[PDB]
Amino acid sequence: VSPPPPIADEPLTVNTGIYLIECYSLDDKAETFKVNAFLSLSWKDRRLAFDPVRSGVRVKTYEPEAIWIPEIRFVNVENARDADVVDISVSPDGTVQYLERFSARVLSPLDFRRYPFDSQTLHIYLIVRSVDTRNIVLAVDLEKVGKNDDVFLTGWDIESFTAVVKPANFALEDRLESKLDYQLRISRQYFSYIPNIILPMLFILFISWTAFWSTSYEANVTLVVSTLIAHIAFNILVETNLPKTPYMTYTGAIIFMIYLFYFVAVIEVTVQHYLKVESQPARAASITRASRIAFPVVFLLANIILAFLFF
Amino acid sequence: VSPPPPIADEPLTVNTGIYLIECYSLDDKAETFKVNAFLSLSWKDRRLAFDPVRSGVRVKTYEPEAIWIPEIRFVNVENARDADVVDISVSPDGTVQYLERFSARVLSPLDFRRYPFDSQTLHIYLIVRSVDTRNIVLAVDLEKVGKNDDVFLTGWDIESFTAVVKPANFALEDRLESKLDYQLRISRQYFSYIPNIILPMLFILFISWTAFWSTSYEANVTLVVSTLIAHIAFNILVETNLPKTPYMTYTGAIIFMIYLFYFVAVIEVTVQHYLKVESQPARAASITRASRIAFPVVFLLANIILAFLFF
Amino acid sequence: VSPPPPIADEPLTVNTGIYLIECYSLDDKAETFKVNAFLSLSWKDRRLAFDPVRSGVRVKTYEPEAIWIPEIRFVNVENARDADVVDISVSPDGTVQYLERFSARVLSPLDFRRYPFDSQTLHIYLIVRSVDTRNIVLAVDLEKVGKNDDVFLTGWDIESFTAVVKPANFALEDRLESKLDYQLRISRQYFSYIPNIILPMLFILFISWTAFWSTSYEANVTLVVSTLIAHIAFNILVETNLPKTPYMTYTGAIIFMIYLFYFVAVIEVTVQHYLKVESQPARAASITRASRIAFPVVFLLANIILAFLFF
Amino acid sequence: VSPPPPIADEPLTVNTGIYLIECYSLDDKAETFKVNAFLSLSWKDRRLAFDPVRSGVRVKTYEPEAIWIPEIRFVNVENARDADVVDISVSPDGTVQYLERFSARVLSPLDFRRYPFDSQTLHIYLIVRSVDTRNIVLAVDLEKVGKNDDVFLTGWDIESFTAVVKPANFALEDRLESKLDYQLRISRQYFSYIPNIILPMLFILFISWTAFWSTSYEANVTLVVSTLIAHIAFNILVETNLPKTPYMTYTGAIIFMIYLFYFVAVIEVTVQHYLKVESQPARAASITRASRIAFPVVFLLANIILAFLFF
Amino acid sequence: VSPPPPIADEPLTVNTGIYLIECYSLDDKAETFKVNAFLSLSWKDRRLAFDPVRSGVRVKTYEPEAIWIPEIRFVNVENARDADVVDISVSPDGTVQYLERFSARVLSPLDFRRYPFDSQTLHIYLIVRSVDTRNIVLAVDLEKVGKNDDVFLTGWDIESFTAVVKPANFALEDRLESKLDYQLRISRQYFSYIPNIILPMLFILFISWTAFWSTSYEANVTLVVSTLIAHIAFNILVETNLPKTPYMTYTGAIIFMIYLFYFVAVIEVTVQHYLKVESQPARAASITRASRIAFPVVFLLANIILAFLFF
Ligand SMILES: [Cl-]
Ligand SMILES: [Cl-]
Ligand SMILES: [Cl-]
Ligand SMILES: [Cl-]
Ligand SMILES: [Cl-]
Ligand SMILES: [Cl-]
Ligand SMILES: [Cl-]
Ligand code: NA
Ligand code: NA
Ligand code: NA
Ligand code: NA
Ligand code: NA
Ligand code: NA
Repeated sequence: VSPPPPIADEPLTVNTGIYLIECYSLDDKAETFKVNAFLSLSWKDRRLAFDPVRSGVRVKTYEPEAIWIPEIRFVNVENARDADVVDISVSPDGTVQYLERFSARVLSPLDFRRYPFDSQTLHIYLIVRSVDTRNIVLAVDLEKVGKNDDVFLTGWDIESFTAVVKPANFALEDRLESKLDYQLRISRQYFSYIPNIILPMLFILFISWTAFWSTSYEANVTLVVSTLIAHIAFNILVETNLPKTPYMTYTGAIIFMIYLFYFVAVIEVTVQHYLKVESQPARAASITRASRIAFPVVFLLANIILAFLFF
Repeated sequence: VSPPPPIADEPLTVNTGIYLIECYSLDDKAETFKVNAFLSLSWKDRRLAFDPVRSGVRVKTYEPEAIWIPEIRFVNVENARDADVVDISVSPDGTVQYLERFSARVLSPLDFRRYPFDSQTLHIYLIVRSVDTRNIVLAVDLEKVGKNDDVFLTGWDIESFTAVVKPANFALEDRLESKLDYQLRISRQYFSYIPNIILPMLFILFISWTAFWSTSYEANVTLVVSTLIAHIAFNILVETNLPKTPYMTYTGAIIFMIYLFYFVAVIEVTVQHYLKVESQPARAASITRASRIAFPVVFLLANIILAFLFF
Repeated sequence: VSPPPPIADEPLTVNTGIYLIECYSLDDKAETFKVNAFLSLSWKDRRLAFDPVRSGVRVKTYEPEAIWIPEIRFVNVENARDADVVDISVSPDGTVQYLERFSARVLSPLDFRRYPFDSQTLHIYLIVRSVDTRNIVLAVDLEKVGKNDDVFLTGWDIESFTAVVKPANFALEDRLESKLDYQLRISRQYFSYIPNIILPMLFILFISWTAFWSTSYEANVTLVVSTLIAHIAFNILVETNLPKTPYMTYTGAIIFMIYLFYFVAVIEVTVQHYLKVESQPARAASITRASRIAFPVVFLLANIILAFLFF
Repeated sequence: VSPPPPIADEPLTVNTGIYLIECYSLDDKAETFKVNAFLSLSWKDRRLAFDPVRSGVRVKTYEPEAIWIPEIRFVNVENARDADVVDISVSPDGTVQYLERFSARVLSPLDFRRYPFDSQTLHIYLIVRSVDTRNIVLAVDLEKVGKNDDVFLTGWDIESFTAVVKPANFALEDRLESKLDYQLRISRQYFSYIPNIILPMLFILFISWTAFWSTSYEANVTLVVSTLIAHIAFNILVETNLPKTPYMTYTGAIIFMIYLFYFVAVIEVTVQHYLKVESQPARAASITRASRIAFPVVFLLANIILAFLFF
Repeated sequence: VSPPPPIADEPLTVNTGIYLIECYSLDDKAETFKVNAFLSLSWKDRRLAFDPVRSGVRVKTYEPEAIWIPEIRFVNVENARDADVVDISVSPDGTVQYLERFSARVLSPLDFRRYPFDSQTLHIYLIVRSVDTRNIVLAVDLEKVGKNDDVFLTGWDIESFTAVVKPANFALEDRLESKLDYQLRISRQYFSYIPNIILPMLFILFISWTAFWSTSYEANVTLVVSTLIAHIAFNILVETNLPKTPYMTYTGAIIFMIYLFYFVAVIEVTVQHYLKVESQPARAASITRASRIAFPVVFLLANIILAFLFF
């Protein structure tokens, strides 16, 4: 088999469409997601023209091996897609209607800067390489682009699934390549992070601040050190759900900042004890009373600054 | 091969059945379950009809490649099913009896609102796409729907395996699609959650309340802070067995509420110490004595409210 | 190809045998084990009979596709077995000797009631479905049932590998099915549980009982609470190696009971301190002295009761 | 195709060789290792003999399907090897030279008695089953046994890769079987265990012994209990890297013994406090001073005894 | 098919090129990385030469089976590459242009000495084995070596992708082997290690040094022991992201050194308490005041020494 011949000198247009059936396993650490979808392809092959009068049938059904099929691949996939041909329908003029159902693990970079209040644009890049006899170009059939109503991505809200209609045509290894960008817009369901991570982290921090209403050094050391250890546990828990980033994430910034609050609280607790042993409790009382206001105030202002810089 | 031709204009009815052999790996985080079952298919192909008295044979056995077989797929599967054809039998009138044994990983959303006292309806969606020559519709042969007595799903009780007899017929990408809903009703075996999570979580909370019978601030801080850390460990353990939900689960609600009880207990312990240092122990005694009743009473009432809102 | 015709009306007997080469990956949580074995099949096919004199051969070798072979399947497997045909030999009377080497992941329920001092009976269910032409029945060739001397299952002792000679013949989807039960009896190597879990768990519990020889409330709170946290860690460790069961396991029962001992120890420590503060130490001394005997005695008797109920 | 006929009655000798290209993933828990190697096979087939003078060709190249090839398998593999034929060459006398590149996951038991200062002998068992026409025997071509210079097994030192030249010939299921033992000798790189596990474990134990220079019961309880919890963490960490063994490992023996030292240290701390409360500090001082010498001395002697019993 | 015959006695030159499409999953523990790339091959086959005038074409497109193709393999891969042929083109003089898209898991040793401020040279080794008929040698077509601009390796910066132009020609089992070294230079994005591991580890260590401004032994024991436990948690966390090395890593050296600082801090805290109990506090004050300077000074100098030895 060889590609369809050009009537003039034009490239062969392969109309494409992706219909999402299932979306699952969005792995934040791996920056991957699994997809199960329909891939529709359409091109004119005049060598397959037929008379419905002679053949009896109005539409011809072919096996993939019997006819020429464009070598369509995905750019951003771990391994080649697991594909099963559903139908190959050829109409009298030679217009081929190809339909396959596929499953693939897609590589798509994620921006964690606003985590867990982040939104992402997942990409599925469709590609075709031009052959010697003729250049192959990709197009989007908007009528064949969509998603099933039941498509759910655990821990995410699906906003839209659209395609950039204009392909990216470029030279690669002395041949033309036609690339299409299918975009799946999603927003993270931040809900569960509030009762599971955010609020427990705030509770332990506020518990450490009870040391500002205590003169007992040994109880203060227990309050600040124990809650710090619990904060380390939450820091470790958060970083297990995330990849290592060359930038600070919103959660990472708050988590890091809270360490400074624990560190200054230890200094205050140390300074307070030192002065009381030195028979200067009036002075220790001034520092402790100021800390009761300073710690929640500086914490509120620093969080307003952080929220502003990130959102 | 081509589909059987219609006698009038009727769609081709493909009778279906699923017989469960094995049910395993219900993954709560992934919202998947693995299945090993028999898939039975039945349709009329008049081009295959034969005389019973002339032929001598009452049934004719065909290889899948020798005859036309409807392209039956599962909607909610990770990858295409691993299938092996068991038998193909044709009766004199041309009624085809198809049987295959398959294995598949099924995507089925789970409602965790009542966890670990939750019940689920797992779905297996059967689908057929119509051809240009004729429309293909699915039907349920109730005699061929069932499950093996030995079918066990670890940590779950299997209630029923039924099929919604009426298919969901709809247009998808300019062709008819016939969808059947096979439902596997299950209820969670909550047993183990009681001695492993619920009771140990209650024991540590009740241990924190012993601080209401102690005047020792240093020991009280140790009691409330250490038990809170153990509660954080149980919160982390519970969330590792569950996916992130855009709603509160029953267990999640209790776990979150218990943090408030630890927080108020720290306030009480702080207030008690502060008053004793201020030479007001008669007062600290009134707050401590009230706390001995208030804490278990508010805990009981809040749990009755939560159980009512969730069940 | 079609099944061998009956001389009278008798069912076709397929003699079976399983020879274990490798046993590995017994997953307690998944209730699975992997197997690598020889599967031997034997049946009479008169159509393949030959005379040794005119043929010059005492035996005839065939390719699987050249002759009829019974569709033998495993009931309790995750996916269909990975099989490679080793040999197909035909004797003059048409007696076929089939041999394949296979690998499979087997689903077999485990009884954890006596864990880690439990014994299991793993099952490998062989099955054949009858055809319209004739009924196919399975039999056991005891001479072809066995295991390699080097067969080792990590963390387990292999007792026996036998087959229930009488098949379970029953109707499934209007066709008769012949099922054989191959049983692999194993006993858990409990050894490592003693120095790694049992003894460390007993040491921390006995350490909490040193509080009965101390009047220091602050030190007592530290002793009981810290060891309880270590007991929670062991409870979590044990439950990670086990699936969730709708019954109590022997280890689970001891682990749960130990929480009650920690809870009563906290009450004793609280009662002791309360009385001392109330200027009643003579009385606290009576409760503490009684606890020194009561705690180890009640622990010994409760363990005798538990061991009796479980073994 | 059929096997080469014997000139007299001799068995067919299949000369073998394994050349290791890659060694990776030595899984201690699973007792497996992955291998990527060349498998070389050589045997005489007189039916393939040719004249080198008239043919003008010294060697003939065949495709696997064109000639008879012995069914060579591995005994100790999870699944059948993933093999690709590299070359088949036939000399004028009919000597066939077969070469394939394969990858396999090998099951090989490990002796953990001396862990992490252990050495292992990994096995790769080559096997051939005799055919009815003739007996097949295996041999080692030492000229075709070896390993690539770059072969590295992470966390291990590769000593040698040799083959036991004499095959193990035995009857299995009424046929002869010829088995070869390829041995890969390795020694564990214990280096990292010293700064990561051994020394931190010794530091915390020596920190618990500072309680022998303290009269403060509350601080002593904190010293011994906190370090014991850290020892439990190291015990858990060590057991996660190891399978469960029906014997004591060297590390396991030390870890278990250290618990006894923590237990006796708690007794000493309890006895010391009890005597001081009883107004007997002169006596408590004698026990504490003796403990300062006894604890490190008994620890040193017990470790010498353990090292002697294990090495 | 047979290899192209030599015009004189020259070896067959196979020009190669690798164009990286995707780089993902750099596993530090496994010392592997996954790659998705184009593999280009070019060689002269005179038997395929044609006249452009006579044929009416300037290029000839073949199927892989129709012509001779060199058996090109990767040395350092887990399993054989997953490859799909994209195009095969023949010029009039018999110059073959082969293009395939492949995916492979590559084994490449990593030097962790400078972790997490390390740089690596990942290798992809291309190999060809000579045939009895002729010697095959590999070459690099620099015009066909490169990478896509979007190629990202999570947690790493990609510096360059170059090839060592001269192959490593050597004998392996009496046949010439031609090996090419494709090098992917990467540098670790150390950023996240600073707020997640380095700084929290420094904060807890500096918190342990507050004990040098405290005379309270019980609070000092709590300060040093609790922070040491948190340091053990960070040591465990770091070692889970790394394989076991027969050398010290930069992070491993700092982590190990910090244990010595905790150990000496416990000695100081013990010595201080012992002297105060012995009625020698003036002396304890001299040791404590010296420790306030000695600990941060020795820590700074030891870190300068370590940074110098490692970088
Ligand atoms: Cl693809
Ligand atoms: Cl399917
Ligand atoms: Cl099977
Ligand atoms: Cl094999
Ligand atoms: Cl390869
Ligand atoms: Cl050489
Ligand atoms: Cl050569
Ligand atoms: Na084609
Ligand atoms: Na068909
Ligand atoms: Na304390
Ligand atoms: Na057959
Ligand atoms: Na062959
Ligand atoms: Na070829």
